[PDB]
Amino acid sequence: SWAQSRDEQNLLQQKRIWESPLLLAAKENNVQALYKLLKFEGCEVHQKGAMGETALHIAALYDNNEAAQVLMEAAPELVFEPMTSELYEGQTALHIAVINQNVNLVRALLARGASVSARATGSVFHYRPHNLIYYGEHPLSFAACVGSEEIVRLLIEHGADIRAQDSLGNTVLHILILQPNKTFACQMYNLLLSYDGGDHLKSLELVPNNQGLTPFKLAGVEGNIVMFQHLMQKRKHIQWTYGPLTSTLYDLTEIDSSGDDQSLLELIVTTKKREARQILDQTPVKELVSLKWKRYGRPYFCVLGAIYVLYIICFTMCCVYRPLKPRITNRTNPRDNTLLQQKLLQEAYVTPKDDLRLVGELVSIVGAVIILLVEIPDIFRQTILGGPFHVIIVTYAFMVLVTMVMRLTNSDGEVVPMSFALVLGWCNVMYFARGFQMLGPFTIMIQKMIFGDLMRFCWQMAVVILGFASAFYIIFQTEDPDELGHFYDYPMALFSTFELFLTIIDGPANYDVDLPFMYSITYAAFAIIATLLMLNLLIAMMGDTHWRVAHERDELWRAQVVATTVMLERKLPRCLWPRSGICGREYGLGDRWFLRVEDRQD
Ligand SMILES: C[C@@H]1NC(=O)N[C@@H]1CCCCCC(=O)O
Ligand SMILES: [Ca+2]
Repeated sequence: SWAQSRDEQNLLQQKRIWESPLLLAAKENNVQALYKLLKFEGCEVHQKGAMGETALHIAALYDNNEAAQVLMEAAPELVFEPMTSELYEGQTALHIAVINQNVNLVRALLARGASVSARATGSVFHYRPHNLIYYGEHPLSFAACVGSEEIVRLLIEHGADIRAQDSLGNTVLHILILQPNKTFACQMYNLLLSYDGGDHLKSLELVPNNQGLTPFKLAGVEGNIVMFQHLMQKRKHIQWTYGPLTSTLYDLTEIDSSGDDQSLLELIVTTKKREARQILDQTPVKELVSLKWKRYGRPYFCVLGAIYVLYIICFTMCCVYRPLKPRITNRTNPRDNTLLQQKLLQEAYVTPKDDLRLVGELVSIVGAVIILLVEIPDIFRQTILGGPFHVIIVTYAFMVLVTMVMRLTNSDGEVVPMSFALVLGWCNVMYFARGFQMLGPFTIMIQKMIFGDLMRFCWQMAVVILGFASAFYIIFQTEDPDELGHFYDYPMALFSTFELFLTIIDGPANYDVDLPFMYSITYAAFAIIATLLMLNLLIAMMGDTHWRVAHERDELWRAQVVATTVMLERKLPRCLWPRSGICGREYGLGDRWFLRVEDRQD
């Protein structure tokens, strides 16, 4: 493995230090022994250790300034020498002195003129999980991360370019946000901005990542609240202060739209980082997504919801009435348990009532491709948060097409693909349960919250039985209802599935008869979903009062509503859903869009 190798190497290095008396005296800070080695013997002062390190690199590790100065006085060319090893390719004796915050050694190394642009591309320095710290590749970046402002100043005085990026395209400002001590990195963040070019052109806070992220945008994705709040200070202007009230104005530039992915909100909803979800609760953002949902967001979800309900309830209205004929085959006693009256008329134009189902069948097709026309071109440019609605809706429209392909071929098994589209269409409309109110001046958790989680179940339950009672009816609409007639007509198919949803009915079972291939599959999935919804509901009934974890269930649901709010903003045209905030083009303050927020203090 790779972990053992460096563990072998770190142990291998200490051996060469123990062997090489120069490296040993450099580690032990033996000034008397060093003068014996370099002056009375002429030992290899260019002695490369096991990590390709010089005696000065060792003296820089263990803060031995006396021994380190002996190596520099007797050999001043060791300063420029970097370590040649693969794990440490690039690190010089300056990076070590900056890491250990040895101000006098750094002052002495800059005195002899050490390169402040020495990039350290060693394998141990890469931004990888096995590496504990990630400080970058330049000695200035090492100084900012250790919090030594005195070293930072000394490096800038020697021309340390603050605009320098590492291999991952991160400037020194990006690296500070990734450090744990965000409380202390805020102070170090301002110190580097003071050395900026002072021009509107080429601002260091505007320099993007290799993945196209500025220090602002990265702080939101990384979930660094203190850096995000700090960065917000220079992104807002206070209009006025009227007693307690303070009407501030937020820039709202790198936090909205006008980009394929140039948008912080799209990054928060798609990240695998759980910490980043706390960003959209901040005081320039929690007002934004709330206004996007309160108007234009909440109504269009119900409009598209009612359309999708009428779409699915029509597809079922055409599924309940399908071609019916007796089995017209003497094969009713061969396999006597057989009891099918299979029916595929496959060409009937009997149109007193079939023209009504003919136009309905075309609605089921033109919408399924429309579902594909709004989902298939979206997969090319996938995270559920967010709901698996998108995954379930595309397979539904895939099933309607298969049922269409199962038609025009008269395949005996057109019940199998038509059944999967029934539950996939309905179970997708329980995804429409999220809505109503997400406002929260007071994040309210009481009896209202238990009642809130119970009504989603009633919505989830009523939807599930509609998708499965219609399914169970189709399966047994063909068979003979004299034996196992739990679903002989639609009102009894619902009442049976309703009863079976609560496990009161024994469940349709008959063993002297052979039942269709679909009943065992559908009822097995029915028992799992029906118990999970009852099991999931039992947690919400208790997970609301035992602790403030109701706020944890609440805040994740808001992120689901916010993730849906960003979903309704991509495919919808521009004539609807106007842009958030107010533009800055006459009145003159643009060319950005600003959000007006006023708060009160007590
Ligand atoms: C101690 C080792 N000896 C040495 O001369 N350089 C190494 C420094 C170790 C730093 C490893 C930083 C990391 O985990 O990436
Ligand atoms: Ca029973």
